[PDB]
Amino acid sequence: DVRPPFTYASLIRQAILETPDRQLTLNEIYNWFTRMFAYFRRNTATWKNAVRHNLSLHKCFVRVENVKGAVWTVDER
Ligand code: NA
Repeated sequence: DVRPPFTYASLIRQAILETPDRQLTLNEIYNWFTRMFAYFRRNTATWKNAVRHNLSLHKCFVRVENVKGAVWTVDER
């Protein structure tokens, strides 16, 4: 009841599922976080690093080498 149950993974997942193409570059994911949250626009080193590790470590986030540039997707199972 102090904090919502959100994690970086669930927020990254909402950002990817909110787009019609269901894919986002790391930079687009960054801009989504800065649009959504006022604090993320202020200070940047710690949260951007957490976002990168969540994309990398979680198997449900898949990096696709799209010809226009690498994008991140969600692949449950
Ligand atoms: Na991953």
